[PDB]
Parts: sequence; structure tokens; C-alpha cells
Amino acid sequence: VFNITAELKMAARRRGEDIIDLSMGNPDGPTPPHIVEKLCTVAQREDTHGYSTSRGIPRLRRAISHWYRDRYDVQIDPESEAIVTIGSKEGLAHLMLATLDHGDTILVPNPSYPIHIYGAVIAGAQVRSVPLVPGIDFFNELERAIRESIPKPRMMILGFPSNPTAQCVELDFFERVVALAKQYDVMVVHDLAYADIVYDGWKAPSIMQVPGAKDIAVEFFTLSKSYNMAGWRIGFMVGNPELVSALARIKSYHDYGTFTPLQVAAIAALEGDQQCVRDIARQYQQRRDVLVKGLREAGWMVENPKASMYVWAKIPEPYAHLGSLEFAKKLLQDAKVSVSPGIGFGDYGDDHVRFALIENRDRLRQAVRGIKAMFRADGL
Amino acid sequence: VFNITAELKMAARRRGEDIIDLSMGNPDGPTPPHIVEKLCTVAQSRGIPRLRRAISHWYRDRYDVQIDPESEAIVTIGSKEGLAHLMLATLDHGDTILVPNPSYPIHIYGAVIAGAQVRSVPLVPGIDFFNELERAIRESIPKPRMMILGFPSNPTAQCVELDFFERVVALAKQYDVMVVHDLAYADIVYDGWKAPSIMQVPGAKDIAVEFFTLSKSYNMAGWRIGFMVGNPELVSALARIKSYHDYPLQVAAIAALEGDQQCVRDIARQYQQRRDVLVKGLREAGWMVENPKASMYVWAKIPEPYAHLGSLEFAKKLLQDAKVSVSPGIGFGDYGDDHVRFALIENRDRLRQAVRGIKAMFRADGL
Amino acid sequence: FNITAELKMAARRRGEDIIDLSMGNPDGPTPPHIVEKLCTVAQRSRGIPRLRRAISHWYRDRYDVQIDPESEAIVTIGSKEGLAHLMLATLDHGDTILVPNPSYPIHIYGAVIAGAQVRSVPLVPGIDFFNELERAIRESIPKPRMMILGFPSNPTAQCVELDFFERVVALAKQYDVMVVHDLAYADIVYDGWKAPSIMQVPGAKDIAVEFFTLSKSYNMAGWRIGFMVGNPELVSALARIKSYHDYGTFTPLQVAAIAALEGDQQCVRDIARQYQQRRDVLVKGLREAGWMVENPKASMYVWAKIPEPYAHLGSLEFAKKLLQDAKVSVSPGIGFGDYGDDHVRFALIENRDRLRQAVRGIKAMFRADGL
Amino acid sequence: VFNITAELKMAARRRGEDIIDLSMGNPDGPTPPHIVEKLCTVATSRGIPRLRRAISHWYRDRYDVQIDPESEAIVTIGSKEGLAHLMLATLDHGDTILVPNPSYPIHIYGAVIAGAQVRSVPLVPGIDFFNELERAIRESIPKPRMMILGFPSNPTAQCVELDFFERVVALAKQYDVMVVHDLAYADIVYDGWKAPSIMQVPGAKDIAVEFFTLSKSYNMAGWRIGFMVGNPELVSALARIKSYHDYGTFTPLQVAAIAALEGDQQCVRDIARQYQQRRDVLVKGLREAGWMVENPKASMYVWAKIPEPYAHLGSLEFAKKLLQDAKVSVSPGIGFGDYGDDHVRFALIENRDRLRQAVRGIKAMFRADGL
Ligand SMILES: Cc1ncc(COP(=O)(O)O)c(C=O)c1O
Ligand SMILES: *Cc1c(COP(=O)(O)O)cnc(C)c1O
Repeated sequence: VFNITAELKMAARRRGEDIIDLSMGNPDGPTPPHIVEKLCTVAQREDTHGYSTSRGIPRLRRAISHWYRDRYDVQIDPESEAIVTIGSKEGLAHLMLATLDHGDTILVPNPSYPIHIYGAVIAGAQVRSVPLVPGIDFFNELERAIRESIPKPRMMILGFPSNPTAQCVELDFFERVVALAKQYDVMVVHDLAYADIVYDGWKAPSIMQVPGAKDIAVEFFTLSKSYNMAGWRIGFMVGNPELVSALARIKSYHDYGTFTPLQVAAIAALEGDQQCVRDIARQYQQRRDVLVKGLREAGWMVENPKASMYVWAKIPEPYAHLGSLEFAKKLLQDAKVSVSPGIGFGDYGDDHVRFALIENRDRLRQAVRGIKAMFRADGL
Repeated sequence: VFNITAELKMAARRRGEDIIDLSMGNPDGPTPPHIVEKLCTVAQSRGIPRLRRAISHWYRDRYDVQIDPESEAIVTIGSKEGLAHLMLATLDHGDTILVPNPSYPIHIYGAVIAGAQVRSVPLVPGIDFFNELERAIRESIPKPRMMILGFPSNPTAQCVELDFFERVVALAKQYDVMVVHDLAYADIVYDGWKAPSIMQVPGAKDIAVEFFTLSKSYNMAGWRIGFMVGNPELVSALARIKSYHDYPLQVAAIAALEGDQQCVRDIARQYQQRRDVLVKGLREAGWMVENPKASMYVWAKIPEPYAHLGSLEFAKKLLQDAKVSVSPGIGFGDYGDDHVRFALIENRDRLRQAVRGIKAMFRADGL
Repeated sequence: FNITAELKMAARRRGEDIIDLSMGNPDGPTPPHIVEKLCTVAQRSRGIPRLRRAISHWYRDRYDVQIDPESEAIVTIGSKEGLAHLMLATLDHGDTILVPNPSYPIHIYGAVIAGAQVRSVPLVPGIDFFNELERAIRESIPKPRMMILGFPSNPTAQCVELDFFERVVALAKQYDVMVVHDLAYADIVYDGWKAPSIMQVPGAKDIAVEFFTLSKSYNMAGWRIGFMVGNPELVSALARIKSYHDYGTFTPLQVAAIAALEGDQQCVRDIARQYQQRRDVLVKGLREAGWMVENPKASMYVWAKIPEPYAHLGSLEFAKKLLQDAKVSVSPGIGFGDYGDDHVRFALIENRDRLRQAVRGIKAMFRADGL
Repeated sequence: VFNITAELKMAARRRGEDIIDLSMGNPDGPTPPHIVEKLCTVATSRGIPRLRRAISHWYRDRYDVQIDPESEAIVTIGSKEGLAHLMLATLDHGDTILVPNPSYPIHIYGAVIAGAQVRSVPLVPGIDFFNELERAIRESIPKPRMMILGFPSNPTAQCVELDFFERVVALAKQYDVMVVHDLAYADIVYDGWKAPSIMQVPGAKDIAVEFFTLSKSYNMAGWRIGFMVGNPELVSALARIKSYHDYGTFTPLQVAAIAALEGDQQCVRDIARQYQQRRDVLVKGLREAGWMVENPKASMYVWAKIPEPYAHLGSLEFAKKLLQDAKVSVSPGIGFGDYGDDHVRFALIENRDRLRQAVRGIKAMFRADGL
């Protein structure tokens, strides 16, 4: 369905229209200079080679261990419990191949990030979606989902802060999941891509802070959003040492490691001064504030996200009959603002659209003006 | 879990106990002698045309339904097998199907063949089955390929009216989800209650198939002869799968269908009287079990004071203390853990003996 | 086989008297003492414990072989269905099995049901079979899970000695490839011969199972009753699979199976010797006509090399010629694998007079043609 | 099984032995500055149009082949991964693919990971490869869906001419078996020899695709960039699976890739020359010691027949001896398929002084063995 709104947008650009594109999570801004300089400097050294070791260069797995200790007081063995990925999409897709085949089911929330589905369907797995929405007991539905699939699902894939809803959970959420996943012996994957994209002084919890999460869980983190990595993919997975090893084995038949100069560049991102991450977080918080306040002054009472790069907006009553896909087309044609239709994230999302905070503030104000002129011209 | 209770039962008889076996669902009764005689005489790809003509007449005479015997009917060696081959023809390996909970698992073998995965759908008092069915469809990605239903129902004895089927069929067509219906207990009905066929619903043949076995109606337990009727493209799919075998009870089985039918009535009558003894008996003992309106089963809710134990442990209690073997409800799914299933497959004297074994158990536990 | 069965029926609807030696179904009646028990018990998960005892005694008295009735034998609803279930128990979807070419396709149903791929191993005169079998084992990755064999063979009638099996078993142990052997035609033996069991090879049960269908030895076509013996862990696999499938094998057939296997074997001796006399009439008639066929020593088939003037036709089109011109239906050899395409199969399923009418139509065809 | 050889090597280093590592074929030389520069200054699923145009020009200039950049070309993330995805897009459980033996093990793996089974076809002096190749097609049911080839070859260094490819293509077209060709070593050619593309065969595109990686030609090892050309449907298939995975655009790397293809091509010739010089030193050195290895005509590899006195040890054991006695790590031929158990592979990935050091170790080992 995102193909549909990608086409309409591109048609609008080719018509010459000035479209505020708030429909993708591609960071707009530049990569921090220390990171780019390392990459370039290391690539230019005659002794450098692109290929590296199966699990990542030891110094980088060390940096990831340190990142866990410092942020979460969590122990990750760099030798056995950490592995460098070529971004989390690669990482996940490969964990699924290693772990899933025809005859297996994974559980995903609805609405959620569709990448987690594709990988599993590509690996041969079936997907069972679990409602994650206001006024439904998630833990009842998750436990139903486990009990009422035969055979039980091998795995459940969660991601907080959430894409697309911006939902944040505290540590007692993770305790429940973990105790539940151990009870039925279902593996937990957790996607921590938005851990640094956090507003109002809040911190994102890792699942690896629960005692014995390592016995049942793995956790993916990507550098894309925290460090504005554009046209570069790198991250890691940690936790259960057998799952880390199964990802290592599958990867050795696919790649020669992550591009070495990018791995060295990741060391410079993860180590040392993290002001560039706080600035990126801050830049999103203020874009959030212009968007949310502006939509509200126009009479669209959108909810204020506590994290992620997304405002997950409930379709106003007077347009609710249209559906998300139809509404998002209207926003594009009438307001000259590209959004993602909520239905693209699962059927429980059809009453919403998602905005990504990827244009600057003036542009955002221009998006708000376009939406407000639409309301006015529709008689609202 | 049935293997668990089939082995404790055989361990009890290993020990010289007089166990009243009400746990299998297999007729004790004699096959009508005219059918057995025709087997003796005969001994001296879609199935025999004659046998396929017989099902067509059957479908017309019972249900006013048109079945073309050239294309819309196929003989099977039983519904487990036929369901296996359909699944094989219709699923990609690993695909999903919908099974009610609680229900008799006629899919297990198909699941082994197709690598099928089951989404269990609650079919229980208190919950809206259609909302749950549509939910399970929607929430499985990709969509399930089929839903397997059976009325009258094993193990619940739940019967349905035509309007259920017109409602399943309308929903099936809405999501292009194939409907398989097992009419195995169509003749075992009580009190002028009657069993509709999903094929009475107009346009059913665009989305549904129906299986019937001879084993319950005619006491042909293990003769394994049945048939499938429905969509002609799915009949043809089965015929392909059967043709890979490249290959007498079929012939004998003609007598069952096109012969005199009083024996089918007499069989249902036998089960009805048996039902009356156990139900009456259990109730004298204060076990206020529901009277079934159809099928060979009494679906008994576990008395509150035995509720804590769960179906498995109550069944162990029953086997140890009352010398009666029952099917624990959880063998039919988690939504059956508060029941047991009795099969009316012993004689009435023996049903009485079981009633007295249950009573005493209750006398000794202070009820 | 469908093609030739359609042309045959076409010819009959046109009023032609076709001598059908194409189908392969026993025409004789089931011995009374067998039928008797089917009737009587009908009126009144591993197989009946008594029937598995009758299998155990069968192997002890015919092959001096110990088969433990409680763990090493199991009753089947025929060998085709029995093989499918074994395959479901031991194959992962998409795995490969080895099969001789040419051979009768008893594997096909299992292959489709278990999702198995097939690798054929040429089994023909002048090709080292063991070379090809091991080569087929080594050139497949992952290793094939099983090889399927059947001696006396359908369609070639080939017979092997006990040494052929001790090499198979020894090879199968080397690579850890399961052996399945089909003893179907063991009792259909001629001229004083006794057919050997793979289970006579010491430690055969470590790597192999053996299947017997009652159909051929006892005129029990359509009865769908046989057994498997061998490895206890493979038998237990089959017992599990079968428990999901059916409540149990039709007891009257099981008790009929006991009459067949226990006691007086005079009726199997008589069936054999009948096939022998039919063999002699067809083999002799065909040679008299300058069709120099091989003579089988077991089984019901005369595996007949296509005469050279008709070799360019292939087995399909030549068999069509037999049907059209001689009024005889044979099974083309290609239906058994491409390495059969210079043969046709004859089944000894008509009476001697009918077999002579065939030989006669065939003689006239050579005479009408150039030969 | 190259894990055993990599573990022994690491053990030796851990003991301070100076090991000349000629096992894993990892290019050791630097990427040309002009390529690497484009990484610094720049920092759909079919690829940047300009890159696909460069691909097109490369096929037109080198081979006189027309490849529509719109429909017949796709940027991969390198051949290893790109092939792995083509396999996931085209293969599942129930398929079999065909691979030579000995051959490049990474093809086998992508296929297996996708769930295909693999049938290997001997490609060795003394055996007729096309006869065995057609047998492998005909004797597997279902018939294999694809065959994967690569010349010049890893590990054997075999080079073929266009005549070879036009017989593959015709055989492929006769049986409708797709053909995958790996052109990774197109530029690593010696002594004026030249490697053809399967696309020079007219109608190749109806049945065939070709992979080329920038890794060897341009010392871009681990850069995760290449492309695939040929059949538009297999190209579209690769395109769709890429969309769903969304592993990334990697414009900087595509941009660098453009610099490789459009830049001065002398660096490629320099790279080939360097390997030709290292080959001259290893071949001449071994021969002076009395090990008369075949001179490769292309590829980073010397494919050395185990000398007769050591033949009996087999390749893994002879490789181990080479590491212990000569202080040289080689890859044992059996890791490439059973038909390679009589060779070892050297990779020309160490400089000439080091190659001299290897040779001296190997000579000292022949001398201590009295051979
Ligand atoms: C939940 C989540 N995980 C991962 C990613 C990005 O993954 P990668 O590291 O491959 O860039 C995103 C970007 O959309 C995301 O939203
Ligand atoms: C091409 C390549 C290889 C190939 O050598 P093998 O030892 O045969 O695997 C290895 N590593 C890299 C980085 C390569 O590019």
C-alpha cells in the first residue's frame, strides 16, 4: 500500500508541486562529521580491506558491550553475546532464515512495522498479528495468540518505542513479556531502533535489563536513526548466545562481514561524546512540538508522541469514513502533505495516519497551513 | 493426550480391572447382515460409478441437493484421508487452517502431510463464534486456506440449523476461505432433531466441500469407506492424488446406501436408548450433564467440586476410582478443559455399571 | 498407463477382443480358507498381536530370521500406503530418495505425500548397479534419505542372491542411507527357487526394513493388507503415523491375514505353479514366433525386449501397434522409467488359451509386417 | 570443512609459527584511490540508472552484447548475497539445482539455505561433462530447475571457450533449465587468454543470467557490490525480493561502482598482472621442487594435484601435513566436492617474498620425506 502513496507523491513532484514529504523514516539531516571522517579516512588507508570477521571486529563488539553497561547496567559478553549486523533489516531477515521455515509462525503486534513481517514470510513463516491498541489487554491477546496457534509460535517480535504508534513501555512491560515467553518457551526479538529518539527527558528501557532475558531474548539496535546514517547500514544484535551464533553461521554464507571502514566508523559513533545524538533527539522534539501544536490549533487533536520520529494521528471524525488510504490521498492532493496511511501497518491502524518528523520546522508549519486550508475549504 | 488415557486404560486392564471403556468413538454394534453378506459374495479413480450414483441419490433424497456423480462426488477411504489429500492439494506446505476449539481433530494427519498450522477458534457458550472466526481469518498473514467444521459435533453434540451454514458460507466467500464440513453423524440424531447439510446453502459449491463416512450410520467401523462431495475442481484435485496409488469394501458398501435403510434408524435408536440410560443415571448421581440431541457422545461438564483438577486429572480419578475410561475435554482443545466426553459405545447394562462406579466415587468423596 | 488403458477400452467398445496382459492384477480367486475368515469375523496400533506373531513365524520358518513380534513387525494397509507412512515418518519435505530405473513406481504415492524428490539409479544389463547407487549417494547434497528396492522385480523379473543384499546393506551402512526392500513377489517363484530376504544379512535391522503385500502370493488384489519388518525405531515411527490416520486395520482382513500366513501353504504353491505354466505358454509361443524374450524365474511378468525392426518406435508406439494389430495389451516399458523404453511388460494374468490367442495375434502381426 | 583448516592455522599462529596463508581467497591489495575517493565525496531496487548504463556499456564494449539497462540489468549487493537472493526468489523445498564437482561451495549454500537440494555433476578430466550433465537433468524428478556455473572457475581455474557455453545454452533450452553463470574472474586472466560471457551465445537471455562482482577486478573485497544481467524475469524476480528485504540503497557504494567501471581500467590490468607474477613464482617454485602443478590460465588460484607419494593421504590430511611441515595453509580439494579430493587449492593472496618462503617450506618437506 506504501507503493500507492509513493507513486502519488512522485507524480505530484513531477507535476511540479511542492510536497512536504512526511511519509518515510529516512533521516533528512547529515551524518555527524566525526563519523563520516573516520569512514573516509579508514577507507583511504592502503592497508584497509572491506571484509572483516563473521561477528564484527573485536573493538566494535567491545564498544557494544560498553554501550549496554553504561546505558542499562547490562552485561553483554562481546565474545559470545554480541554480533555486528549490516543494519537491523539485514539482521532480522537473517535471524528468521536461520530460525524459521515453512511450518513455523511468528507473532507481531498490530499495528506495527511491516519489515518484521516480510522477513518472516520470506523465510517461509506464517505471521499472526496481535492487537496493540488502546483499551485492549495486550497480554491477554498475546497469550491467546500463543495458546491458540498449533504448533506454538517460535518467536514474537516487539519494537519499542514503536513504529508507527510511538508507544513507550516501562520495564514492567518487559518483565511480563519475558515471564510469558519463558512460560511457553517463545523466543523474543526486540527492536530498539528508537532508543535515542526520546523526548521530554525520558529514557528507553532495553529488554536486556530483565534478569535472565538472555535465556530467551535477543535485541537489535541500528545506528540509522540515532546517528543520521544515510546510505549506510550498520547495527548489532545482542543477547541469547545460541541465537547470536545461529545468526553468525547464517551470515558466513551471505557476507564477508560489515564493510570494515563503516565498522570503524561505528566505533567512533558508539564511543566518546554523544552530544550529536542528544542534538538529533532535540531536533526531533522541536519538530514534534511545531507539528503537534499546529495540528491542534487547526482542530486536529493529534496525540503527542513521547518518542520515535512519528506522530500517529487519529483520522478526524468528519473524514473517518474515507479510510486511511483515501484520507492520505486527500491530504496529498488538498494539503500538499505526504503521510503514510495507517492501514499499511496492519488493519488495526486504518483509523490513523502517520507523520514522520523528517522535514524542517518552516516546512512543518507549511504542512500545517496546507492541512488547515483543507479543513476550511471542506467546511470545517 | 488420548495416548496418555489409552495407556492408563490398558494399564488398568493390564491389572485385571473391569474398565468400562466410554472413551473411544468406535461402534461396538454389528454391521447390518445384508452389508456383511455382500462383502462375502464379492470376495468369492473417483470410486465405482455405481457408488458415486448412490451418494447423489442420497443427497437428493435427504437434502434436495443436486450432486453430479461424474464430477461433484468422490469415494474416499475415510474423511481423515480425504481431508489429508485436500489439504495436500490446496495448502502450500506450512499454510494455515481454522479449527474450532473444542473439536475432534480430524486434521492431524493432513497437518502432518501438509505441514499445516492450526488457528484454534473458540466454539463455546459465552463467546461469539463468528466474530472469533472472522478475527482469526483477519489476524493470520497470509490468510488461512480453509476452515474445518463438524455438525453434529464431536465432542460437544452441538447441533446447528441451516442459518449457521448460510452464515458460514457468506463469511467464507467474503475472504475466499474454503469450508470443509464433516457430516459423519448426520443419521445419529435424537428426538426428531435433524441434521442439515452445508450443501443446502445455495452457491455452497463455490466455496465448500462435505465429507460423509459410512462408519457411524452403518456400524462399518474400520471398513473405511466414505466420500467427499462439493466443488468439482476440488473433487478433481482429490482424484489426481488418489490416482498416484495406481491401484471390494466399496462394492459391499453399495448395499449400505442403496439398500433398505431401517438399519440406520435402528442404529440411531440403539444410541438414543443408551444415551437415555447414562444421562438419567449420571443425573440420579447428581451430575447434571446436558442431554445430547445428536452424535454418540455425552459432553459432561466437570462437577464444581472436581473443577480444580482439570479434565486430565478428573479422567485419571474416574479411571482409578469408578473404573470408567472417558476422553478428557482438553484432548479436544484448551476450551474443553472443564468437560469430559463419554462415548455411548458400551451396552446399557455396562452403562449402568459405569453409573454405579461413578456414584460410589461420589459417595466416597462425600457428595 | 492411463494412455494405454484408454486405447484398450476404446478397442473394446468397438467390439474387439483384447487380450489384456497390461494391467497386472491377479485373476485367480482368493483361497476359501482365506475368504472364510474374512466372512466369519466380519459377521461377528501395531496390528493384532497374534498377526505380528504370524509374521515372526513366517520369517523364522522361511528365512531362519528372528523378528521380535512386539517391536520389529507392523501390519500395513498395503505396501504403497505402508511406504508413504514410513516416508512421512523419516523424510523432511523435499528430501531425495533413490529408486531403480526401470522399476515399478511403488514410491510415487509416498513421494507426493511426503514431498520427496526422486533420483533414479539405472538397473539394467551391463551397467554396474553398485557404482551408480553409490555415485547417486555421493553426488546428492544433502545425502538421500532412503533407497527403495524390490526383488523379485516388477517389471524386469530380475532375481538376486543373498550376496547382492549383503553389499547393499554394507554400502547403506557406509553412508547411513536407509534401505527399503519390497518382498512382494517372494512366493511367486519357479523351478525350485526360493526368494531371499534382506533380513538374512546379519545386522540388517540396523539399516533396513522390508515390506510384504499379501496381494500376489495369495490372490488378494484389492485387499490392501501387508506388513513391514525391520528396525524397531522405524516400526515405531510407522505406528505413530498410522495412529493419526486410522483407528486400526480392518480386523477381518487382519484375521484373514492370519489364515493366509499361518499353517497350510499349499494354496501359494498352487498359485505359483499356475503362474509357472502360464509363463511357459507365453515364453514358448513368443519365441516360436521369433520374439526372443527372456524367461522370468519369479514374478508374474515377462519383461520382453522390443524386437529390432520395431525398436525405432519406442515402447509407447510399439505397444500401440500390439494393441491395434495383434489385439494384445502390454504395458510400455517407459512407464517404469526411461531405461525401460526398449521393453514392454506382459502380465501372466490371462488363462493359457487366452495367452495363446495373444501369441497368435502377435505371430500374425510379424507375418503381416516384415519379420 | 574449511573450518578444520582455519582452526589449525589459527592454532599455529597462536604458537607463534610464521604461516603463509594461501587458503581463503581474500584479495590482499588496496582498492584504487579514484574508486575509494567517490566514497568520501558522496557521504528503486534496480539501481541508480547511471550504474545500470555503465553495466550496459561494459557488456557492449567487452563482449559486443546488448543488455537493456532498463530491464536486463540489476545492481546487486555483491554476487554472494545477490546469488543468495536470486535463490530465495526462485527456489524452495522441492526444487533441485545442478552444480559442477569440484565447484565453488557458496553456490551450493545459497541453494541449500533457500531449501533446494543440490545435484553435483563431475567436471574432471576423463569424464564427459555434458553426458553427465544431461543424465543429471533426466534422472532427477522433478527435473532440476537451474544449473549454476562459473568460469574462470574457483577452485580449478578451468577456462572455457564460447563453444562450451553454446552447448550449455542449447542443453538448457532443450530441457528448460535456467542457467546461472558467475563471471567473477572475468579480468583475472593470464598470458593473453580471455574469458567469454555466456551472453555472447545468441538467445542466452531466454534461459540465463550472469553475475559479476567488483571484488576481484578492482580489489573491492567486502564492498558488497556487483550486478546481474540477462533474463528480464529473473531480474524482476531479484528486484521484487530486494524491495521486501530493503537491505538498503547504498548510493555511496553505487557511486564508487560507477567510478570503477567508467574510470581508467589500467588498475584492473595491473591487478591481473600482479596475480600473474605471483602465479609465475609459485608454479615455477613448486616445479623446481618437483611438484609439477598445472599453470592456471585465469583466477586467483593454482589447483595442484597431490603428488603420487602423498595421494594416499587424501586432501584434508595432505593439507594438514602442508601446514604442520611446510608452514603453508592451503584449502583441501574435498571442500569443493568429492572429485577434488586429489588436489589442493592455493590462492595467490600473499606477496612474492612470502610465496618464495612457502615454496622453500614445501621443498624442505619433500626433502625430509625422501621424495
Ligand atoms: C523499527 C525499525 N528498525 C530498523 C530500522 C532501520 O533498519 P536499518 O538498520 O537496516 O537501517 C527502522 C527504519 O525504518 C525501524 O523503524
Ligand atoms: C572472492 C572472495 C573470496 C573467495 O575465496 P574462497 O576462499 O574460495 O572463499 C573470499 N573472500 C573474499 C572477500 C572474496 O571476495
